[PDB]
Amino acid sequence: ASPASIIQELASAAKQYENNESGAREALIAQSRALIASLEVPSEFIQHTFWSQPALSAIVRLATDVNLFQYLKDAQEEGLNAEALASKTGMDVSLFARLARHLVAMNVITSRNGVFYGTALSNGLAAENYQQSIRFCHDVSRPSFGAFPSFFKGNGYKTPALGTTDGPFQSAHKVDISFPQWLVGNPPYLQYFNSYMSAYRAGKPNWCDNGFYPVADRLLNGFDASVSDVLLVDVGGGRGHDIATFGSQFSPLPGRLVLQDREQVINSIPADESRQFEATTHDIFTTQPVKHARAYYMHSVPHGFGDEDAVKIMANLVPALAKGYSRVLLNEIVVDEERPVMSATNMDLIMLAHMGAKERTEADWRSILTRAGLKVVNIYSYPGVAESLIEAELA
Amino acid sequence: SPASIIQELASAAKQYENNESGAREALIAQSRALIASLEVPSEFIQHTFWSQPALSAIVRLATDVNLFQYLKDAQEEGLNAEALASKTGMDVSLFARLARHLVAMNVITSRNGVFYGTALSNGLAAENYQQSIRFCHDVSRPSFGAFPSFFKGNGYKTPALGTTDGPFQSAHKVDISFPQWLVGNPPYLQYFNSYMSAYRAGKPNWCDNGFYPVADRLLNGFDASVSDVLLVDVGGGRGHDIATFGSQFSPLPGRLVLQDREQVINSIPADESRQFEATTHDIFTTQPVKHARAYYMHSVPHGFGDEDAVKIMANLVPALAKGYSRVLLNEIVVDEERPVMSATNMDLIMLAHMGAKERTEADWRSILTRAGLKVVNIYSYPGVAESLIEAELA
Ligand SMILES: Nc1ncnc2c1ncn2[C@@H]1O[C@H](CSCC[C@H](N)C(=O)O)[C@@H](O)[C@H]1O
Ligand SMILES: Nc1ncnc2c1ncn2[C@@H]1O[C@H](CSCC[C@H](N)C(=O)O)[C@@H](O)[C@H]1O
Ligand SMILES: C/C(=C\Cc1c(O)c(C)c2c(c1O)C(=O)OC2)CCC(=O)O
Ligand SMILES: C/C(=C\Cc1c(O)c(C)c2c(c1O)C(=O)OC2)CCC(=O)O
Repeated sequence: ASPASIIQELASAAKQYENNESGAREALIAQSRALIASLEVPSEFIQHTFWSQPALSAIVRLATDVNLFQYLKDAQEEGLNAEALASKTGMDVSLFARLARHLVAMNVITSRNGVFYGTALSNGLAAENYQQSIRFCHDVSRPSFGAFPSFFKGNGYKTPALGTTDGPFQSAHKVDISFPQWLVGNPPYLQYFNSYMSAYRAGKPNWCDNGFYPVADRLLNGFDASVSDVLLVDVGGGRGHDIATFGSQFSPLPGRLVLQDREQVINSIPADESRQFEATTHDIFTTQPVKHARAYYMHSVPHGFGDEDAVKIMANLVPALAKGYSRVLLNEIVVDEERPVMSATNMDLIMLAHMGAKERTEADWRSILTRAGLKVVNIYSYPGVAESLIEAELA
Repeated sequence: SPASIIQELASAAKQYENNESGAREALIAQSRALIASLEVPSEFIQHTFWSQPALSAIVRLATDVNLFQYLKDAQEEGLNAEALASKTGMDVSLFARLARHLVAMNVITSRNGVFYGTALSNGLAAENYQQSIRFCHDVSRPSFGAFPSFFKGNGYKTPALGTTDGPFQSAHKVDISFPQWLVGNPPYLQYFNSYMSAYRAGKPNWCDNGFYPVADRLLNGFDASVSDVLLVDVGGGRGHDIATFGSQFSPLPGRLVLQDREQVINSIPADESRQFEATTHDIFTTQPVKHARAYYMHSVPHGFGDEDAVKIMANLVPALAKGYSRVLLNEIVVDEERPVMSATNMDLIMLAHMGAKERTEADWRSILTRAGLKVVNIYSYPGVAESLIEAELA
């Protein structure tokens, strides 16, 4: 498509965004990027891909070491000049200004008259779960992507056969062990990974938001405490950000919210008597011990595993399901291979870089669920959201 | 506000359809400001730390399996995943997953299971861009990745000497300078020399119409009895910059002389249709070509510290003819009040390779005055990184 027709689509996406139409914000972002690629000459692509973005990753990472975004957030509308920020961060004034000006040029912070100002983006990155996300992404993920050309050249350009132990993660970090086992051995990145899961898709519609999955008519209507006093199980729910979101959307809750994850994750959950869920340890490769609950939910869990493991994860739910009663809710990307979206390719390559795994199409997922003993009732999606919601039941 | 940027984008769009200077670049910048006004922090994290590191890695891998060349030859027929996996020697599934990110990142296009090369991908199939990609992912990328750890360990100090105490040395585990690391790590010297023909390719040159007035300042008043040399390109690489000049102002009234390192000069194809003399010259020694009409440098002293940049320019001074010899310095002039990507890009490229920096107008004036030169005028062009600084004997 020519720039002229992208300019038209961009203006068409604009109106839809002003009219608050769902997904239009992401479509405005998409039309903006297509314009840039339609206008850039090859030398500008090279500078942006290989200079701006690597320097941007490095400076954003460095900012978490010197409290930069926290300082700019605190300054609110007054801002700080390079002399005041260098003093607070303990940095050479000239080095700071050169790194800060790239953040300006990269649209992360702003600057008027030698004063630097925080933005909505940088004030958000000042929160501690984004700070650890940044560290994880530059310290753990970046070496793995950088190893892609030499690793796949060294392995004959093959998909990782075993997955978890023969992927580019092992080669970049020089270990024989899997990504989950590496986290146990390399503090503080397990803490960084666990905080990072409350951030990697935050600020986007949840599966349980209006116009996505119908929680009230499918789960709440027909809830039967005489079958089980448990409303929802989040299997692999991390520190509980998703199940807590659910609790505040649908209170007063008629049944229990049960969180299951690894022992180390569960213990890292700070005590809180306003918390609406129970934090319990459970191995997803063991049979589900919470029986006949109304809903079993999974978000970004089996997409990190091979076919055999993912069928194991799903089939471990089967003994717990009450026929006609228990829903299985799978919150995962559904790849539409005829229409590659960046949100799908992003997570796909992140799976390859960490778990040696991939994102699945609708046909792939149905194969997984059929062999597990389940079958799809409906699939739900939302404009602009990466994940789908797959409702399944006993086959 | 997003709505503000949306209106501003449409304004620059109409100026772009009118073919105005720098409008194409302003449309790109307006589009980037729109993305930043709309993206939530998680979207920025995914694009910065997932999309972009994966994109660089796939584009680098593509230079190992002839991807962009296969898609270029395909032209309008295209190639599906099975056809390209066979041609590249790759697993069909691995290839398809890597190519769909290139599609999602707008580098190639996909329709009904067929992949198509683009103007961008076809150009990247050319060997100087192929070697540019390899240099950037192999040499430049590890230096950037070391910025947090290196500056944390050195106390967040600007490198004190420049070329041997910077992130490049720490990232590549050597105690020698970047140029010497190239001498001892083939073929990255050859990759660097080809890269110097691509890093700013396709953007208007200093000599283009509306940029520097070459004919008025250089051709008019050219005097063979003072010297028969029209322009010396000092540090001009393999001569791409000086070849462009000769083809814009031919029939040339005087000689063109290229100057660079012996290793650069001896790698230039011998060519009868060549319009310039390829000669070896150390920029840290006195300029041996006397009284030429124009002495020109492009992206040369910006790689060096203040003391050495003064020397580089001052070595031109004993050769200049007062009232006749121009000094034309084609370098970025940083506007610290208006930080643009073109300057901050190359500034940190200097830090990551040379331990140096780009300079403001006041910075350059100090170097030229210490070298014994005075600025005549500074020329700039909308959307171009570098300025053209004309100077002369003080
Ligand atoms: N064998 C296992 N037993 C229990 N939890 C596991 C597990 N293997 C992986 N997990 C958990 O599954 C999660 C995958 S990351 C997804 C986290 C969360 N559902 C979110 O969407 O943000 C991690 O928290 C990880 O700790
Ligand atoms: N001491 C020296 N003597 C001669 N050339 C030198 C030199 N030190 C650096 N150079 C040259 O300066 C060049 C800087 S890269 C700039 C190349 C070209 N002017 C362009 O803009 O495309 C390199 O080609 C390098 O070989
Ligand atoms: C499935 C799994 C990890 C896979 C996984 C994710 O799910 C998500 C959301 C993310 C990453 C990742 O590698 C990542 O790099 O960015 C986000 C288990 C990990 C463990 O058990 O430690
Ligand atoms: C001045 C100099 C190198 C500085 C320099 C450049 O000018 C340009 C344009 C570039 C780089 C660079 O490091 C780079 O990494 O990407 C483009 C001399 C090098 C030598 O003598 O080998």
